Amino acid sequence: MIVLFVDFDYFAAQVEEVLNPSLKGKPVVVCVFSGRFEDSGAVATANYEARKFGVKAGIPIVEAKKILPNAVYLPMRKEVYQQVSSRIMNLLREYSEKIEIASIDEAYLDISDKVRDYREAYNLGLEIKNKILEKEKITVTVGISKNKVFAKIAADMAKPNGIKVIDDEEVKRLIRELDIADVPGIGNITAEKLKKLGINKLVDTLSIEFDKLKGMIGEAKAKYLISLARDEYNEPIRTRVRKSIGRIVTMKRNSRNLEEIKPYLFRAIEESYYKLDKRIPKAIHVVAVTEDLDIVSRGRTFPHGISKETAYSESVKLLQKILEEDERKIRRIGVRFSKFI
DNA sequence: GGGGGAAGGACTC
DNA sequence: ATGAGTCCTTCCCCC
Ligand SMILES: [Ca+2]
Ligand SMILES: [Ca+2]
Ligand SMILES: [Ca+2]
Repeated sequence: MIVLFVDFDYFAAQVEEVLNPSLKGKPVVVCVFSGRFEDSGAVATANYEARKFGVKAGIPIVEAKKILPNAVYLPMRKEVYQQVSSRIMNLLREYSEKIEIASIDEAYLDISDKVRDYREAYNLGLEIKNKILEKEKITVTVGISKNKVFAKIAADMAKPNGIKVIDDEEVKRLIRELDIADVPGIGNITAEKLKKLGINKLVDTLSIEFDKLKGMIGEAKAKYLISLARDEYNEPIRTRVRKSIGRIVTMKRNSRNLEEIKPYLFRAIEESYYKLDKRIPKAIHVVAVTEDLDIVSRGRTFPHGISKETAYSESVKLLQKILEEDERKIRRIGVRFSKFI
């Protein structure tokens, strides 16, 4: 198999640049403002000028401003980047019927039956980068390898504006050399557990009693890493269909008071149903982030689809149930809908 | 034993 | 210390 993975460069910001070029070159920080106070919230994404100084996704906005007090700070415009994303995704479909849209800015393209070798693949990557640049003026990174995972690690290596190919021989190099912490799906919690077993590379998983491995990280993750390590990893490109839709907001102040949470919960439903857009959910979860940033939830599945009104009532029962079964305060409250008709 | 729903976890963009 | 969405584990009823 030959897989060509596409990953739009610092997407949200790059899109902000494209609508407003005068931003080119200046550090740009796109933010999600929470409402609690002046500048409360987090960084969603920053361009590379911004990134160069430690301003990256996930940190408080207030932090970023100490580091970069004269960078351009913009609020997230999800709906905009999404529309832009769609047109690009449409471009990529010109190059393969086998295409997995993994997220708003990630696509795996199975180009096995479209190129005869990697030389031809790299060329197609060049040709794709151009198509997008021509049509939308959005640069991207192309990663090419034998399975999805390495295709992405390729891109992780070549970004931004890059194109890299990890051949069958580099794969084995990486299976021995690459820090296992840089393996897609390995976060700190797991990375630690791995270090804790001496496991610092992919190869190491082949010389450790499976159960010792299973024991720590669990079956799926153990199998996943081992299969990667044995060069036997195959997950195929699949058209992806959303499995859930939801919305969680932050309350202006923390509470356990049912009627104070009520309105935040209701706006969340209103938005969720807007986004459902003619998809009929059978299941609903109310989801609260506790005052100490813990995440609690209560759900319910019906035998039938859920109307906005049933969503309203049931969500109160579910929020109520959350309250009944935890004595902590709520900080964010939201809802999530799944099991579509 | 293990299928299958609920709730928590961990990860990623 | 945002917001969104996914897959997996653990506990449990049940067959
Ligand atoms: Ca990415
Ligand atoms: Ca990206
Ligand atoms: Ca990692």
